[PDB]
Amino acid sequence: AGIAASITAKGESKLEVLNFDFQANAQLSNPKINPLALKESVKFSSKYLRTEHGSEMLFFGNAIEGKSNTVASLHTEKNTLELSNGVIVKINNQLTLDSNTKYFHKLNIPKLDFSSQADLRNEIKTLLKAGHIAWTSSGKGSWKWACPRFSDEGTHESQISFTIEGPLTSFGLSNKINSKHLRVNQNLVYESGSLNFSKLEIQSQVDSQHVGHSVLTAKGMALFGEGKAEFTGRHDAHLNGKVIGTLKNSLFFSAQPFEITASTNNEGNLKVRFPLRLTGKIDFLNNYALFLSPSAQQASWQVSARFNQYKYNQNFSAGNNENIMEAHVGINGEANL
Repeated sequence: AGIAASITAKGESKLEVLNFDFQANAQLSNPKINPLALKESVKFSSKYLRTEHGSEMLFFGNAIEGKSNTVASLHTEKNTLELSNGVIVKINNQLTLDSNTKYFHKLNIPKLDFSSQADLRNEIKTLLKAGHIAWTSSGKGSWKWACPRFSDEGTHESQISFTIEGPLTSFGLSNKINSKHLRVNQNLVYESGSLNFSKLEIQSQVDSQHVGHSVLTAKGMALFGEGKAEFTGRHDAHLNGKVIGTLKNSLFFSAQPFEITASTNNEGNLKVRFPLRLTGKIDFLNNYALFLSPSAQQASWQVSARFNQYKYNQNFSAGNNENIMEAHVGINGEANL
C-alpha cells in the first residue's frame, strides 16, 4: 500500500523576484512488515530566496532512521546570506543525534562603506544510552567588519563537555574569546563523585589594553561524609587609564570537624583620575581572621580605610576563652577640616 503524492506550483509572471516554480512530492510503502521509507523533498525557485529541503525517514521496527536537511541562501544587491542544516538521527538501540548549523552572512553597503562578515559553526552531538550521557558541542565562529563608527574583528571559540556514567558526573568548559580590543580566556572544571568529593576549579583570564590585566582563578576541594571543605580563593587585578591601582583578595579557609578557621583579606590602593584635574587617593585595608572551636573561639576585624586626606583606622578584636575574655572597641578616626 503506497501513495504517490505530487504537487507542482508555477507562478510564472512579471518580475524575477516574484515568479516562482514550486514542486512537492510524497512517497509511501508498507507491504506487510512495516518497512517504512517515508520521504519528502521540498523544492521551489524564487529569485528573492532559494530554499531547499529533503527529509527521508526510515523505519524497520527497531531500526529507525531519520535524515532531514534544510539549506537556505539569501542573495540580493547588498547582502549575501546562507544557511545549512543536516539532521542525522538514527534509532536502533540507543539515542544519538548530530546536527550542524552552517551560518554565513556577507553584508556590503556602499552608502557608508560598510562590509560585515559573520560565519558561525553550531554543531550538536548527543548520545543517550541506558545509564550513559555523552554530550558535547563547539560554538566555533569569528567576526570581522570595517566601519568608522564600529570596527572589530576576532574569533569566538567555545567547547562544551558533559558526560554522565553512574553516580559520577563530569562537566568542563573551555571558552576562548579573542578580539582586537578584548581578550578573555575562560575555563570551567567541575567534578564530583556522588557524595564523596566535589572539585571546584575556575579559570578567568581577562586581557585588555585600555584597562590592563585581570587575573582571577581559584580552586575548591570539597569532601563529603566527614565535613571537609577547603577553597583556595584569590584574585589579582590591574587597572589602567582613568583609574590605576591593585585589587588583592585573600579568601583562604578550612572547614573541619570541631575546627573552623577563615582568613579574608582585601587590599586596594586605587587612584581615581577625576575630571577637572582632581585625584582621589583611596587606600583601604580590610582583613579578617576566624577561629571556631568547641573550647575557644576568636575573630578579628581591622579597617584602615583612607580617602585622600581622611584616614580612619577601626579596631575590633573578638575572642572567647575560658581563662579570660577580652572586650575592646577601637573607635579612631580623623577628618581634616
